[PDB]
Amino acid sequence: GKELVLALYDYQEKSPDEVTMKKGDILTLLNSTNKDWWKVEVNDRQGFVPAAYVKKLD
Repeated sequence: GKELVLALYDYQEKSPDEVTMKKGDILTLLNSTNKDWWKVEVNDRQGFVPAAYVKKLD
C-alpha cells in the first residue's frame, strides 16, 4: 500500500507541528490513529493536518 491522501482544501499551519498544504497536493500518510488530526508528509516536512481536509486514495 502506497498510503497516499489527497488534499481537499488548502490548510495553513498554525503551529510548528502542523504542515501547510494546497488543494490537490498528494501527501504521504504517516499516522491516522486520531479521528481529527492525521500526521502526513509533504516533501521534506512532516506534521499534522485536519483529517477532514484530506481523502485517502485507496
